[PDB]
Amino acid sequence: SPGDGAGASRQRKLEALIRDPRSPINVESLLDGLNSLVLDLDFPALRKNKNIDNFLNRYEKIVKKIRGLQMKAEDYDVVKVIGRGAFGEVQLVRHKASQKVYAMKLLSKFEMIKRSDSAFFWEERDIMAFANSPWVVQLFYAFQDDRYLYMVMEYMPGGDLVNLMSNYDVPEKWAKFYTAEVVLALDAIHSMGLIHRDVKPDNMLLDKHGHLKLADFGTCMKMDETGMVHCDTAVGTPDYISPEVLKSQGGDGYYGRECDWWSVGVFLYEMLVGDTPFYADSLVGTYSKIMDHKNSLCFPEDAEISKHAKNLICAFLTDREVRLGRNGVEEIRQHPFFKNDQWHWDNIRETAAPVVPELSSDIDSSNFDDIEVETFPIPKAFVGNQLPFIGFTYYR
Ligand SMILES: Cc1[nH]ncc1-c1cc2nc(CN3CCCC3)[nH]c(=O)c2s1
Repeated sequence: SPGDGAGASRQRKLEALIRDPRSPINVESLLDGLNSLVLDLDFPALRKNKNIDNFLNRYEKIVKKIRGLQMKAEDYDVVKVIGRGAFGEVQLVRHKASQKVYAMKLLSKFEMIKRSDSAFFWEERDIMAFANSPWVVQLFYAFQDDRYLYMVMEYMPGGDLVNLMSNYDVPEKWAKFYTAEVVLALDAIHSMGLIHRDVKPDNMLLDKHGHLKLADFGTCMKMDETGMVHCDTAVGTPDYISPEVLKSQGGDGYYGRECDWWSVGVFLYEMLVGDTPFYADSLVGTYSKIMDHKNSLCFPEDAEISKHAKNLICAFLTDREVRLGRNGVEEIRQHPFFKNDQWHWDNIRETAAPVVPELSSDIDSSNFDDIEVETFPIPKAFVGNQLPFIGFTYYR
């Protein structure tokens, strides 16, 4: 009992689209689509529409069954909360079936909608899923329920560079290492056509062996064909943010990847001096000092810093037009600050890190400080609060 052939040449084009993992219409995305449509229609008021009631009668049963079968939060044991953003918490979890340990980031759907900002998490997902770089925290799974986005990542038990800097006086030998690793990480992000915009020590995590990976790509943007972005997109606390990005908040200015090299300058200063170069008691105080960097930047005479370290910091902390890294990473790598006997640029990540964490087990979270509501209103009309999250689901 065979079919008469037609729509075979479409079935091949479609199976190709569906099987591409970086395609908007893979199978997980089409399932997200049906799940989201049911969540946004199943309210008592909307169901007085016959079209909606008929559709939900036909699909609500099979959609609850599917939700049972696909990856969910209940599949993980929460060992401990190791971070709490405004977005949601980061949890040290163990997958029940495999007994493997991960970090799981929760993003509140309600918080992203309520504060008009529900598109930043796409680049985070895509960088961590597809970077395939030793310098980028790896995404294994992304899934969602009606309340949360979940991202399951490799656990980084070394903690962040904030925690390191507050536990050690960092000598130049160490500062060389971490600065070099940050420069290679950012070069990897830039090579994928992205600028970070808010590089800080909180975004720099250490792995089991004490080597650096970038996490938190919430602020990342694709460069256009010219290597620039022309936007006014909002950033948070200004301590590590470049003048050109701070100015762009006032309305569309232009910046490129050299804004990330500014941040390396601030980082290197903080490591060697013990405070950020434009620290003030208020946000507006820090903003003011950053815009006035030509005057406001000065090293304490009591900090005592090599000629080469001071030269590199000052080469980063200038206007974008003349900033070190404007002409590519090559001129950064050949800066004399990075001359050393311990590592080369080609092999740094397989040399001994300055701080190798002492871990007792696979759930040791001693390099993280301790840590111990909210909904969508029931709509009267279709508003599609689940529509922005169609295509988030991803399985390695
Ligand atoms: C993948 C991983 N393994 N072990 C820990 C982590 C992460 C920790 C974390 N923490 C934050 C919080 N933000 C940092 C800058 C402002 C708040 N954000 C993230 O994406 C991750 S990933």
